Amino acid sequence: TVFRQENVDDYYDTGEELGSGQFAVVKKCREKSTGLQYAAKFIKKRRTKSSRRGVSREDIEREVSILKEIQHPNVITLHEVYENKTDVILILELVAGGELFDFLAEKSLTEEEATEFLKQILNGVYYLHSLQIAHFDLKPENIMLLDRNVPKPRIKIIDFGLAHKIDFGNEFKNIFGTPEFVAPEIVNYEPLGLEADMWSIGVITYILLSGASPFLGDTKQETLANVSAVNYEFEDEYFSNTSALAKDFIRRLLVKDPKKRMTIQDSLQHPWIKP
Ligand SMILES: O=c1c(O)c(-c2ccc(O)cc2O)oc2cc(O)cc(O)c12
Repeated sequence: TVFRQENVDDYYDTGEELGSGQFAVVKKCREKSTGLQYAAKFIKKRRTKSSRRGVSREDIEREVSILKEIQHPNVITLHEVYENKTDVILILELVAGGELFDFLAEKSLTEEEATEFLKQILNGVYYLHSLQIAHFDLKPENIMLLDRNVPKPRIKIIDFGLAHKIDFGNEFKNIFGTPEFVAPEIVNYEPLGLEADMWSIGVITYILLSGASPFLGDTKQETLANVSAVNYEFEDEYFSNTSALAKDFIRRLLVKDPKKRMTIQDSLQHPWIKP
């Protein structure tokens, strides 16, 4: 599939930088014809077949195809796609309140503040999983707030660079995100399904409540070793005044066997979550 090959600067003015990754930069922009504002992601294309600098077109097309499916308040939307010889440029929905990650660093949350975020994340993931879409890169850096200066911030899930459709209950591709948040099946190179995101959600919830990362070791390999061995515990110093029901929620997500792990529908019916 090809995209719009006009010069993006003919239609948009860029401004402040919003995000920056391995082969991509995200820039605030304004569409000339409407005055409406967006976030433009410039993804570097592969220049040769066997290269490792830039993103394969197969991966770019998978990501664009998944993004075009999305219309939900808790998930980022895609407006347009441009390309040239060097880049594919995604015109994405603008979210101006920064990462949940940096929001958390400004402060630990109460359980209520924790669940106001979590409920939105869960609703977003419920939408995604209903479309059989596995995100595979859920973490606080990939959760963006619309406005961080409100009591109950609204969030959107971003970064579908590792996302895959799961038409057969499981996928077996080259998939590997951030060690602190990846499920054991990812660490062990097993077939992956929607269950992996649920594990990530348990890690996120642990972090929201405690301000601590449950599997983090002194190095990437140690973290992965801890993940596979399910080497985590609720430290009394962090959780002594956290409800046992919140611990139950997390404990039912941080399960090694994906088949025994809570599904997104289960997580929504959990007493800690359910009204
Ligand atoms: O950092 C962003 C981002 O990675 C992404 C992003 C979204 C989808 C995707 O598939 C890949 C991305 O990097 O979107 C953003 C949108 C914004 O309004 C602001 C942002 O900082 C980002």
